Amino acid sequence: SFVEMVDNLRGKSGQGYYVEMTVGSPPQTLNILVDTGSSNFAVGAAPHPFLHRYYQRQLSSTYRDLRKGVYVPYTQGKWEGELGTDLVSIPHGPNVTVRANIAAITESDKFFINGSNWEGILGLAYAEIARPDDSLEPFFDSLVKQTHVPNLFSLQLCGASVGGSMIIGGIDHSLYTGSLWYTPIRREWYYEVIIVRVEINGQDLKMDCKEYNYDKSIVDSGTTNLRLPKKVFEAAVKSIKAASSTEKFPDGFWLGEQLVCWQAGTTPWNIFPVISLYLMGEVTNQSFRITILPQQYLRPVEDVATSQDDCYKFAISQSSTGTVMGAVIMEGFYVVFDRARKRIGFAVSACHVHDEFRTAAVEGPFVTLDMEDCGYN
Ligand SMILES: CCCCNC(=O)[C@H](C)C[C@H](O)[C@@H]1C[C@H](C)CCCCCCCC(=O)N[C@@H](C)C(=O)N1
Repeated sequence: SFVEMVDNLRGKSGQGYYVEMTVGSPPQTLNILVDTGSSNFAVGAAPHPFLHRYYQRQLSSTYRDLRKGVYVPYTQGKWEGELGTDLVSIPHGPNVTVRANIAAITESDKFFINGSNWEGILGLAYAEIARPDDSLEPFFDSLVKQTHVPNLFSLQLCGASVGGSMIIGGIDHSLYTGSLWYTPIRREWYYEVIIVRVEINGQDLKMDCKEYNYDKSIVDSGTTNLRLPKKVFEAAVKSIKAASSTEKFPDGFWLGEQLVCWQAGTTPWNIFPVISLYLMGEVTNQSFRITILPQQYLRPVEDVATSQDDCYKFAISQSSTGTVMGAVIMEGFYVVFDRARKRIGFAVSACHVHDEFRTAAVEGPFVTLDMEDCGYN
């Protein structure tokens, strides 16, 4: 019955993917951003200039107050609100209703996005990073505990105004090609993984692999960019600059501050390298790789002035809290969050954006010694 969940995600480029949900009795319809980088379910519950609608607790006969405040800070944006519970369902999801924790957002800062079309957030990671503490059961944990929905979900994020699929409770084999390759979930808090090697156009970065996971490496559908630790970010930019040196860039480009343009249909894709991220595999000394095309990390932006050119922003940015494999990474793949088996699977997506001479790929097996030493402690 997973066909009913195909294409249940929508969004605007760079503003997150959202799924339709209902909260309360009678059901109140809201668009909810799907965020594997957090663990709180929260909805706008008060007027806001960027919200077209919001959760009205007074209108729901099943709302229960928890008499507890909550605050959640993200990499960018934060909100505070009032905790409670209510009945929740997903129209284009499993035919079930659960009572879940809901944070009613009463104040926020740089969280809601003007014209994004979403009014709340669905944190899909584990209780350990839920606020105020890990006793606030996350939505998916409630879903699994109260229903027969199996303990896994998959995300197919399709780039260029954006769409995709969140298959709740399973894997839809019509959505990917080739084989699924699995990497262990290192610890159940974020969806934390271990990167064991990085190559750019086939050349190893030759860094200590701990640098790739310095702090941690996570998979986050709610982050646009590929975010890399300082040292790794500098090495990658140096390599990408060198490969594309024949062209001129405002250099504010490499910081994401300025966009670059080219005459329509003349973008020199060939001069931007592919990036291969090798992930720890399921068996001893085995890994696999996922390869990213420049069409993934050069995010297209509509030039509001002379719509005569193809303009792009550099979607690789520096981090101080570890690697984040955001939408730039996920959009090329079908990603399985196999919570039951503590693993994350990657396969080439059926909605992969590919050029004419290169192809995004998930390839294995590879042999990699001492993968355990790549995790940071
Ligand atoms: C409290 C512990 C959990 C905290 N988790 C996080 O902060 C994760 C890593 C980031 C979240 O996914 C947050 C989620 C944000 C609020 C909402 C999504 C907005 C759409 C895309 C916005 C552009 C973007 O790329 N935002 C990143 C920087 C971001 O902060 N992402």
